[PDB]
Amino acid sequence: VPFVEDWDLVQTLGEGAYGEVQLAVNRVTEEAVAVKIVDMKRENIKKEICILKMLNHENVIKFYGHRREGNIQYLFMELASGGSLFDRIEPDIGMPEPDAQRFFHQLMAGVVYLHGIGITHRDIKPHNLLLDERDNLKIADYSLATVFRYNNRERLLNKMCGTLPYVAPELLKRREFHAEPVDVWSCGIVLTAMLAGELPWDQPSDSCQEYSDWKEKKTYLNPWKKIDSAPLALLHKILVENPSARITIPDIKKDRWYNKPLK
Ligand SMILES: CNc1nc(Nc2cn(C(C)(C)C#N)nc2C)ncc1C(F)(F)F
Ligand SMILES: [Cl-]
Ligand SMILES: [Cl-]
Repeated sequence: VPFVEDWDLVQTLGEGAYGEVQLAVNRVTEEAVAVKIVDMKRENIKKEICILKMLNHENVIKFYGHRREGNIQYLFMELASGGSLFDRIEPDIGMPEPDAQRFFHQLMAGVVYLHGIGITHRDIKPHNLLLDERDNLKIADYSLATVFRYNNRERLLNKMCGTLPYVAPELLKRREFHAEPVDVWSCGIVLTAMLAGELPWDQPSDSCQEYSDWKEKKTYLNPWKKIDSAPLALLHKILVENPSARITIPDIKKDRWYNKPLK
């Protein structure tokens, strides 16, 4: 069992490009945390750490601190012992609408927070939405995150990143684009996944027939026919091709389904 000072690395929680995340248990105190390990031999991590140190909100993963030990960086974060939203989505089914609604509220709270400190996540998807012991959602993984507002001045993005089934269509079609509507779009694909247990398209290019079908309002197809009319009216306002016409988070919060009592 590997270790870092007082911590035993006791279980793999993920292993992408950026090394691994380990469940770390302090041998003295028995405190459990998550540790991201990056082998710097294999600028970006300077940025990630700077962003992580800004984050203070109940629906965003907390940063405890980092240790360099040669080429290895250790990033200590809050453990979400519930695991991911990904694992609460039953393929082809989704989850009960009240659970989807609660998670969507928490995801909006997290995203409003990040946007309000001028940070865009840029890869919102169920893999990056983690659950604490009380099933409170946490936005995780700030490795693609970036500043879109500084000194109250917005900067457009030009870098293409994210995950194709979650990316907004402007990110495939425009030289430059606003950060906020991209994160809103991916929230709408997450909501679709939660209510239908299915992603609607490989990517929103109109070389993609499922995306054309949606633009032509063919909601008698999957995944849309699994979704009640109320949450579907919200998805009609989120999954809008023109990012200037797309609903903003203030207006999501006035949506009928958003405010519908459910249990
Ligand atoms: C993957 N990163 C993180 N993971 C957790 N918790 C957690 C993830 N899993 C999955 C299902 C992915 C597995 N294996 N299971 C648990 C208990 N907490 C925090 C992080 C963090 F901070 F590094 F994002
Ligand atoms: Cl699947
Ligand atoms: Cl899914």
